[PDB]
Amino acid sequence: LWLGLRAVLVVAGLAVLLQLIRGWLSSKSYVFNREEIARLAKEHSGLDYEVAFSKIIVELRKKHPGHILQDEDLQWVFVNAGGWMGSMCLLHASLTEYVLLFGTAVDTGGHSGRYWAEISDTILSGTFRQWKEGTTKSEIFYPGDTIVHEVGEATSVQWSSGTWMVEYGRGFIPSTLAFALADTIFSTQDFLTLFYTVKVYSKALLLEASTHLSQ
Amino acid sequence: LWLGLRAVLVVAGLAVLLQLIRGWLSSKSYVFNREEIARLAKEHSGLDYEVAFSKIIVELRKKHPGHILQDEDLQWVFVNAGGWMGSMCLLHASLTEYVLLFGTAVDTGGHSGRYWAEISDTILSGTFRQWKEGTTKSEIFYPGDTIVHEVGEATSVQWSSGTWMVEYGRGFIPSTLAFALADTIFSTQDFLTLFYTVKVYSKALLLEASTHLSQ
Amino acid sequence: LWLGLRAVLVVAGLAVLLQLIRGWLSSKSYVFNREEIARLAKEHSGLDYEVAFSKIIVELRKKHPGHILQDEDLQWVFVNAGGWMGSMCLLHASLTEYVLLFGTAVDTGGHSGRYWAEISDTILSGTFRQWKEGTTKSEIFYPGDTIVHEVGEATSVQWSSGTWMVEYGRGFIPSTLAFALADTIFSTQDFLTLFYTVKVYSKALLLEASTHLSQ
Ligand SMILES: CCCCCCCCO[C@@H]1O[C@H](CO)[C@@H](O)[C@H](O)[C@H]1O
Ligand SMILES: CCCCCCCCO[C@@H]1O[C@H](CO)[C@@H](O)[C@H](O)[C@H]1O
Ligand SMILES: CCCCCCCCO[C@@H]1O[C@H](CO)[C@@H](O)[C@H](O)[C@H]1O
Ligand SMILES: [Au+]
Ligand SMILES: [Au+]
Ligand SMILES: [Au+]
Ligand SMILES: [Au+]
Ligand SMILES: [Au+]
Ligand SMILES: [Au+]
Repeated sequence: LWLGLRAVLVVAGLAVLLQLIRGWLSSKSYVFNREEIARLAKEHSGLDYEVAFSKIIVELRKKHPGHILQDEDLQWVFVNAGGWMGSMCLLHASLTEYVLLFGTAVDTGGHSGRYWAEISDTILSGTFRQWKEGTTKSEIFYPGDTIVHEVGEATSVQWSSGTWMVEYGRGFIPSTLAFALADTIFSTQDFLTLFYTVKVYSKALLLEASTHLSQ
Repeated sequence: LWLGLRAVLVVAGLAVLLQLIRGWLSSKSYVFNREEIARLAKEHSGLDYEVAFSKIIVELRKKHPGHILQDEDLQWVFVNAGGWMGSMCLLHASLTEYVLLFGTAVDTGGHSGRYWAEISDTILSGTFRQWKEGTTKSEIFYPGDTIVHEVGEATSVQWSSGTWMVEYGRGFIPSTLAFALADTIFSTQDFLTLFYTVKVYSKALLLEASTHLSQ
Repeated sequence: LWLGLRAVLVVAGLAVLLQLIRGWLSSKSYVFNREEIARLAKEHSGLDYEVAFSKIIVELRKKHPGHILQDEDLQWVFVNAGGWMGSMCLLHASLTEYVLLFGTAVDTGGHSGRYWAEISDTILSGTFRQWKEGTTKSEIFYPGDTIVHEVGEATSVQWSSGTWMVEYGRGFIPSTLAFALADTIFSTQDFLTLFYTVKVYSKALLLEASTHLSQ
């Protein structure tokens, strides 16, 4: 049973790390809340979505200083995952929370991904078709609506050519990256997009760590 | 010539297993039939696809007792493959045959897959666009039609947001799994859906084995 | 230094090969021209795309004899890449240039791929939606238009059910293959299509090498 040392170690480490991370997540104080982002995004859920982006970033920097990236560190990064393709503008990210502006300028759709995070999306423009698991019918959501993709849930997502939304996620953020880059690794092979994603996540993490040091 | 032992061994094993499986397929008595399933689905291709599903499952359990899964073992499982995403309800499966209810509640499309099985789909609702290999034109099929994906053939499939059909496949069913789970491994990473697929296939195989023991 | 022998060798080989390939591309005469292919395709972008294909192939074989594959070596091969699925008819290909007739008979879309080649597409029929990186809006191109996918650029492409175009690429063609087969390896697993792609590329390379031997 000597070679079972590695297997027992892996099982015990997974159990211990799950216990630690889950207790942390359920006892951790959080910066943002889904209702906050939802109200902020629904206030600006209009036709013009670029002005909505600007106003939302301004409000977030006003009510949460030191937690939103500066304009210098902002860039739209492609996101290929689950068979769909969109783009993201990451405003805030940590090990447990993230806030971004997501959306697509083309018709896409695929698997939503099943990860260890709860994600709220408030549509600013476009249409969002969601197909829940185990059903045979889907629902369409319009600007102003907010869809909550809960932890462990898997749905089919679909977006029209002009869809843009504000997204807030809470959970274990690194695990979500494993999904968010899968198609980038095995389908698109856009290594520059992989670098951009890692770079923006690292910049957000460094901002969050720098704010903690001053406090 | 020890380094060449592995290559000769695998080639010989592949040839022997291919001949054995093909002789089995040419000698095996079959439970279902393509024309039978097509006729059964065509009987109700005028109804709501859920009513059609109910009546088809009832008729299958009547005409083939001991070969269709119990309602307790029935569940809709997502299916991501070839760039498309749908869902399945597996009613019967063996090493050589399978019967299921397939379809999507979103607009999808992709590669049909090229495997060692013949697959018949009878559309109950929606639209089914098929693009055969080597051509520059596609064809759309409507409720009541039956599409035959032959062995070794590869086409492009596309389905609208409300498409549902009855599907019967015959051949070497395990050979298909490599395709039916590929996107689940490298794109969606939905290992829970992979577990569900393995679970329903194992339940169908165990049902088929249990029916053989009583006879 | 022993653990670094492989790493030092790989670094030196990559540097030497990059310099060699760049000096070759800078010191190589080219067979085709981007404006030439664009003009030839736009002159016939008013006909049925099959008649356009025929006339374009005739003109290419007239103005460039010995560089376009014979009709016996021409076949439509499926192309699954970046999440989209179309088909190609390769007319000319070398290590530095390629000319083909691309398009899809289904509605598809995905990642354009980011490789080391500049690619011009002249739409003969259908519609072509392109979404550039860093932007929030896409543009639609119609028959007669020419899209230039530059080196290092990454976009989102989308095509309607009847889209067909003439495509000319120049750069390091092998670098593109890594993209053009990703979905074929990890999603569709249509290894017969992979064989067809390798076969047509090898036929084009052998034709181009045979033309050099006579000269
Ligand atoms: C995200 C793309 C949305 C496209 C909107 C198409 C107009 C409505 O489409 C309908 O939506 C229903 C539920 O979603 C589907 O079940 C129906 O099949 C479909 O006709
Ligand atoms: C390639 C498939 C083209 C389908 C055309 C659908 C009708 C056009 O649709 C419009 O096209 C614009 C251009 O990107 C988008 O910005 C808009 O969001 C979209 O509504
Ligand atoms: C699967 C959903 C299909 C949507 C129906 C679109 C209306 C018909 O669309 C037509 O069908 C033809 C055959 O497929 C295509 O070749 C044409 O390009 C397309 O215009
Ligand atoms: Au941005
Ligand atoms: Au932004
Ligand atoms: Au079911
Ligand atoms: Au069912
Ligand atoms: Au051809
Ligand atoms: Au052709």
